[PDB]
Order: sequence, then C-alpha cells, then structure tokens
Amino acid sequence: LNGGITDMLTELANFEKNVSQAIHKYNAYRKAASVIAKYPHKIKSGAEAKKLPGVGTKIAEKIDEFLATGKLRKLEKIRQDDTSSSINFLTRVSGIGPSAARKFVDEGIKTLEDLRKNEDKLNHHQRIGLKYFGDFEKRIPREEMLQMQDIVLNEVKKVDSEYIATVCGSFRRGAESSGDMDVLLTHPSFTSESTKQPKLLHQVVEQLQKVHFITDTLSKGETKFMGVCQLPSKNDEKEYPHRRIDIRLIPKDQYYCGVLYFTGSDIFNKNMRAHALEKGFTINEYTIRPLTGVAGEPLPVDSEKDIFDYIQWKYREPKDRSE
DNA sequence: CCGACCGCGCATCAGC
DNA sequence: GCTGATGCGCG
DNA sequence: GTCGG
Ligand SMILES: [Mg+2]
Ligand SMILES: [Mg+2]
Ligand code: NA
Repeated sequence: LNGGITDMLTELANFEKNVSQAIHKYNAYRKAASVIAKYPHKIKSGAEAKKLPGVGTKIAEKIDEFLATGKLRKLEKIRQDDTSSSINFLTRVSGIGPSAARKFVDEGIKTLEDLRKNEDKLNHHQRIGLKYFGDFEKRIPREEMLQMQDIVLNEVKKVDSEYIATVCGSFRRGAESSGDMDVLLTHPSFTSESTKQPKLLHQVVEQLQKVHFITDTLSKGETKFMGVCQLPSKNDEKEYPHRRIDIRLIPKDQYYCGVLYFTGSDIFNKNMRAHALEKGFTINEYTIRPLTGVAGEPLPVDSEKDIFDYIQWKYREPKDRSE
C-alpha cells in the first residue's frame, strides 16, 4: 500500500550507507522502511506514520513532503550529484563496498566501462562480481530454487549420506522469488564438542564444482563458502543466469540457532537480537546465552521455538519473519 | 539529553 | 608467520 | 535518525 514511501526510505538508507558511511542512519531508515512496509493501511500523513516505532520527526517530515509532491528534494539532489551517483552505482558490484567505491571514483573509475577496463585494480571477489554483475541483479523464481535445492541436496547425499543440507534465507520464508541460495550444512562429525573430520565443507564445495553446479568462488574457509552457481540447461536452451550461493557449515548440535540465523530476514535478526539483549540474553548463530553484562553459558535449545520462548516472543513461522 | 544501536566469517593490510 | 584492525558480506 | 532512561 505504501510502496512509494518504503522505496523513498530505502533509497535514503542506501545513500547513508554507501555515500555518507553513516551505518546507524542506514539502519534507522531500514527499520522505518520495514515497519511501514508491514503497516496494513495506506499512510495519509507523516503524523499517522510517526505512531510507528522507527518513524521519528525527521522521517515524518520526509513522508509529508513525499505525500504532497510525490518527491523528496533531498533525493532529487542526491540523484543529480555525480560523485554520489557513481559511488552508489559502484557499490552494486559484489565485493565493492563504500570505501572501495569512493577510492575508485577518486581514481576516475566510475562507470561499468571503467571497471572492465581496470580489472587489474580489482581483487578476486570484485572481479567475479563485475563478471556476473548483470546476473546477480536478477531474482530467482521459486521454481528454479526448487531445482537448485534438488541438485544441492542430492549431491551432498553423495559425498556422505550423513550430511544434512537445509535451504534457508528467503526460500525458507516461502518467498516466490529469492535473491540467492542459502544452504545450511551439518554433519555429525562436526559439533561444538569436536571436529572429527577435516574438510567437511570442502568435500561439498568440491563435489558441487565437479558437477559444474558451482562455477566460481568469492570466499572460502572451514565453515563459510560464498560463491557462484548455475542450473544446467537443456539442448539448445539459453543458459540460466549465474546465481550467488552461500554455504554455511554449522555444529550439528547448534542447528536450531544456525537455521534461525540463516532464515532471517536480516532486519528480523537485528530486531530479534536487540530484543534478546533487553530481555537479558545474547543470540548468535551458535547459541543463546544469558547476560556484569557479560555472556554466560549456552542455554539448552531443542527447536527454534525454544529460542523465542527465552526472550518471551510468541513463535513466528519463517514466512512471518520477512521484515 | 545522550548512549546505544546484532553478531560473526573471510580477505586484506599494517606492523611486528 | 602472527595478531589485530578494517572492509565486506551474510542473515 | 530514533528512542529510552
Ligand atoms: Mg538469500
Ligand atoms: Mg540478503
Ligand atoms: Na546469501
């Protein structure tokens, strides 16, 4: 109902993040954008909006101007500025953040041609992000997420029938399209107690590469792989776009905290974690522990709901965590 | 007013 | 090489 | 930029 407002604020949040490098302003706009996005009425005024938490005086003024004119002067100016525009653009390349973006514009590299021209000034992650720049902009229809899932789950079962591979992220929240693919991996040999087998993640990355599902690698350690994959296409069929894929190997006994984390959303995780802090707990992808203001021992978790119970939240299905 | 704003993996660099 | 700080990315 | 104390 409030698409224009939420777009406005998301553009503002991006600006603060990419250009101003004021992350708290970025988070302020993102929170507001999210609370408004779920408000079940068409906002008639900035006062009506200010009743929501996250919407304050400043954002209320914004919403009133946008409502009046259909525009924000602040944004129309930001759009008109070259340094800001270029910086904001460059940041869309995976691996180029606000700092790299600003250094690049400093050197006179500010367009997509410039980047291609200057690949030797790019690190690996950056080169692959430029390579698949167009692809990584596309969303993934759920139907393709379903094929991708089959592949990953079937291949992993071939490396060792004891791996458990769970697709998380937006896919798990039931989205009709996903920004990418997110795979939580567990193997019984790897727990909080011990790592009984080396290269648990490697063998999996290896296998998925062997069958040409994984095509590139952005980053890779003992527990986190961040890379690129592609569905196989039929005879004469145009190739599918290349897609980002993240794989996270998590202690088997810490699954429920792991799957909570990877299911998100990102904003939901930030809100859940902040609420946990007020309630007197700290939540990460491994454990929830009680808080001198210093973290205690891991409390026993047997489901995602047990985590919710701790911080006195009613349970929310994954499909309701898309904040 | 003002402090506080999650939590963490991997790549890179400085500095030793 | 190592440690630690910083950039970037994940949700 | 917002908000809680
Ligand atoms: Mg995702
Ligand atoms: Mg994401
Ligand atoms: Na991802």
